[PDB]
Amino acid sequence: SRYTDLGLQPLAGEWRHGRAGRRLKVSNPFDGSLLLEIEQADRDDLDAAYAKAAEVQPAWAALGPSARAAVLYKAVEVFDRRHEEIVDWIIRESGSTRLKAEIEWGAARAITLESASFPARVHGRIVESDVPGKESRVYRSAIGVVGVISPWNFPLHLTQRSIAPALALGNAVVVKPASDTPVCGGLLLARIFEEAGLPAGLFSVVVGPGSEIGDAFVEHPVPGLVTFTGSTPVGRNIGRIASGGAHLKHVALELGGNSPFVVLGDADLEQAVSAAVFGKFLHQGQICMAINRIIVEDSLYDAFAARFVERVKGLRVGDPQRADTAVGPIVNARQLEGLLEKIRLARQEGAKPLYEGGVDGQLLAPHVFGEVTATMEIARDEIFGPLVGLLRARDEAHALELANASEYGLSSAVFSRDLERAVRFARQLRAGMTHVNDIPVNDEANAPFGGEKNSGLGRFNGDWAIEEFTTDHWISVQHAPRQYPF
Amino acid sequence: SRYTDLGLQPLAGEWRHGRAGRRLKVSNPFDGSLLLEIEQADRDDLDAAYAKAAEVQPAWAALGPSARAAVLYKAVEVFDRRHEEIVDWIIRESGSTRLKAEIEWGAARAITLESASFPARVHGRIVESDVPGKESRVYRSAIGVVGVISPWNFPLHLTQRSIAPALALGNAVVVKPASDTPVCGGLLLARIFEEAGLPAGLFSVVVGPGSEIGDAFVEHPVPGLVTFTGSTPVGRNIGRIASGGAHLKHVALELGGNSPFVVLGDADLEQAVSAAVFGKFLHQGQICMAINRIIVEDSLYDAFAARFVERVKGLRVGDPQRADTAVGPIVNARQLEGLLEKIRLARQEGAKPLYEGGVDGQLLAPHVFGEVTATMEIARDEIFGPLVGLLRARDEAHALELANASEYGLSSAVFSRDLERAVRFARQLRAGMTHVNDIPVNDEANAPFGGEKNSGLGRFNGDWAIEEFTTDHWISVQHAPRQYP
Ligand SMILES: NC(=O)c1ccc[n+]([C@@H]2O[C@H](COP(=O)([O-])OP(=O)(O)OC[C@H]3O[C@@H](n4cnc5c(N)ncnc54)[C@H](OP(=O)(O)O)[C@@H]3O)[C@@H](O)[C@H]2O)c1
Ligand SMILES: NC(=O)c1ccc[n+]([C@@H]2O[C@H](COP(=O)([O-])OP(=O)(O)OC[C@H]3O[C@@H](n4cnc5c(N)ncnc54)[C@H](OP(=O)(O)O)[C@@H]3O)[C@@H](O)[C@H]2O)c1
Repeated sequence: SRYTDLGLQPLAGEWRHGRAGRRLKVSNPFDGSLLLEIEQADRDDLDAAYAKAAEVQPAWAALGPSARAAVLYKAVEVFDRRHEEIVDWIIRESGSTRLKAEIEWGAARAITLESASFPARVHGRIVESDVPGKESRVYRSAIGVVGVISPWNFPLHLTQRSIAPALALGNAVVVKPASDTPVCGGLLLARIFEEAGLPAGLFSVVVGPGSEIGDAFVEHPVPGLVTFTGSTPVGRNIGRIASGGAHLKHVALELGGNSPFVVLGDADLEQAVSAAVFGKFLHQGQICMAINRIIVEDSLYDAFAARFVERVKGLRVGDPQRADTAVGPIVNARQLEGLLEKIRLARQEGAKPLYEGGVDGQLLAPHVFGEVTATMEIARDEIFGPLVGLLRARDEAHALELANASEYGLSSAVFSRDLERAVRFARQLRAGMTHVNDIPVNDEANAPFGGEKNSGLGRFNGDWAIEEFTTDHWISVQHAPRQYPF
Repeated sequence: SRYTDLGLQPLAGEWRHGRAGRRLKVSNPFDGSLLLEIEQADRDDLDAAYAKAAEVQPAWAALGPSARAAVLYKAVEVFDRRHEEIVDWIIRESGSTRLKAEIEWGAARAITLESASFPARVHGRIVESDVPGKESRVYRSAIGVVGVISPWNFPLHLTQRSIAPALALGNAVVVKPASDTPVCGGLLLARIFEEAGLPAGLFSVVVGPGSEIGDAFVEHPVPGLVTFTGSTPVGRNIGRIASGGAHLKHVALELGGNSPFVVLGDADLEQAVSAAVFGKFLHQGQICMAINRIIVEDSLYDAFAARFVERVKGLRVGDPQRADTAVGPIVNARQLEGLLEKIRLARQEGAKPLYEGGVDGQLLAPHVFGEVTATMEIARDEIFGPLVGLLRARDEAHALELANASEYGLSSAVFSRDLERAVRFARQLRAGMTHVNDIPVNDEANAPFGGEKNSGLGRFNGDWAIEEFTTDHWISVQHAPRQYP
């Protein structure tokens, strides 16, 4: 029995329509078929969602660790039971290929399972003090209410990466998902957590335009933390509100980044090309960790830029429901326009085209470019699409200066048969994550996930998640009269 | 022999005059006498300090932990050798009581000593991976260049609390001190670290008007991290630039907090009143931790008030250089004017005046108001002064609502003889730190230090300092080829 009545949004403990009087139509990117229609959430709905989350969170925190962990374990069972249902929703709503939808399902399933162990793992500290009679204590407790903003690209995994740890550690959450993917934005995650036995009021979804309710979501005096994943222009506005607005709160910001792919002269050129193809065209380039630009040492550029285009030509563009589809449709119209503008600017700027696939409706084929410079737009800005530019490098020093020439280092990759040469290069990269002899699209559950420069505030996953979604309360207890100088 | 030529600032590896063309006069708040004159730094000076710091930092980080720790240990020796000179500087520049200046010297010494252990403690992680043939490495490294903005109230301690951990962990630091206290704002510390053997260009001090160069200081692309301790309006502007600016960097914020001091009915009255007097009137009230609200259960309220007022009358407002003096001059006239307005506003609000002390030049005697309510400005806003309001609570539950009814919660105190009830109450407090049967003003090098709500972003000291001033880099190495679908 598949979930029905998806349009109703969990709001302050009950499933009801929003009161904005405005409707959001959720459509399939591939064919345009309407999937459902949602009565959008109000500013009063948001205040109610937060207030109820505050009211029922202490009861959730007061539950013992096994009780909260049981909900997370039960959530894993549902993930298995509704596996095709979950994957099919990812495909139809976000326009993900079937094979990406399976990868996203497994990533979200893994962080849920990983989060289940967190109630047993978190602990406080007992500290020795010089003051006679003074005992110093630190309690580790849940923040309270976590507001979570979710992007369209990987809407399920990226929402679940915040709320699954946050809920396990005794927080309550309010999710504001992307308007293009409100269902895989935690509307379904809310349904899954309800099935898992999550008490009502701890998980609320507010569906509305981030340009209209977003400021109120981050400004709100209730949430102690706001996590975000998306664009740098919006992440900047979110940070400026949360760190400069009326009510201050922490922020975890994962801005998009500009993953460089560095192929040094002594690289295994087959491995490099295969990694470059998969690490670019998984999800049609719509990944924050997708490689943005490929930088090959000159003594190997032509070999790479030739085997690269060979294999790019062999990627099947088409219907995402098929397991053999590599490239599916682009998520919406404006995003497709922005990538066609980028292709036109790459010609305007002199980049030699090596392959122009077509554009068939919402299906945009790969568009490879070579002889690219660091100042070209296709190299400097983040492309959430099947666009790639190839950059020629002389010395490895030039590979390193080219790779660091981006303002946001999130992830990166460097290829060389000499592992020590590759690690020293990777230590020189101003990015939070580098993968040697592998793709930059990686996210293991015990591994720190976050950015540096203009793409990152904070770290997720594992012990980094336990620290992110809790707070430390220093409590000193004086067991004897302290003598004061006046 | 004592430090001379203290107006020269360390910019880009050289001690030189600022290029701004405006001269800054540093004057004793108590008498108005001039300590020294500084040629202020312009934006070109700021660019040079950041650029040199980024240039010399990798060689500093490349050095072993013992070498960097050795500089921290030698700096502790300078702290002991120049102890009286440091305390004298704090008294004259900042208007501090000698007793507070000794406290600040001790706290700054401890942070410097504690940081010396940090280079040995930093470590990376090796993590198991499901992907076959893949080894996952997490490298902990220095951030790079750290920008530090220091307030005037505890300039030497609050600068060193960021400076000493960052330097020990391999970072380079650029410090913008409060214009009222540039010498104890890091000019003194830069001399101390130079004497300790810190290489040139690793530590720069930029002295300029906050309205003139402050935005450029936070805006700059070089610093990986910016730390601020000070007022909430300025912290909001710093947070708005760093989180929202063209170049994005982490910010650690310490913003002034209305700190609740709660006296429950069973509390030992002598201890509470003594803690309230010392907690409030240490350094004339100009502490982030200092009490802003005293909340007492109604049963004990009237008894607490009389003891507090009677004790406050005892405190001597006087020349800060004397050991016996408890209340000293307000740091500057602009600070004094606002406190006088807050006093007058509190009468307009309808608070009963329990004690009204004189104002004589910069010295402002204690002012105590009673029957305060939460909506009043004296309770609502933090006051960096010898001003306190007393609030009446019907029961323990009402006291909890009063204590938590604050936009910002840095520190708190709860007094009750029953420790379980006090700790239970303490957990409910919306603060980073709570002290049970003790003053709210407490800083411990091992203990975490920071604020909640509109009072703080980030934590300081101990393992928190190690996390704050280092960045983790996840590097995964493929030893066997991995298949791609
Ligand atoms: N993971 C990543 O790094 C990542 C992810 C997605 C996109 N991007 C980049 O961003 C671009 C796409 O931009 P976009 O138009 O889709 O927006 P976006 O920044 O991708 O939006 C992400 C989320 O933020 C919301 N949002 C938008 N304005 C907001 C505001 N003022 N306050 C709060 N939330 C707000 C959106 O909700 P509404 O839809 O209701 O506004 C959405 O749920 C692409 O160029 C791509 O490269 C990066
Ligand atoms: N300052 C505090 O620690 C504090 C704490 C609690 C309450 N208050 C309240 O706030 C008032 C006093 O505040 P204040 O203005 O004297 O202290 P402040 O300016 O907040 O001092 C903090 C530091 O920030 C600098 N600064 C100012 N504008 C800046 C900017 N745009 N960017 C970067 N740095 C900037 C200041 O340098 P300059 O000195 O060169 O301007 C100073 O070194 C009083 O009403 C008091 O009750 C203050």
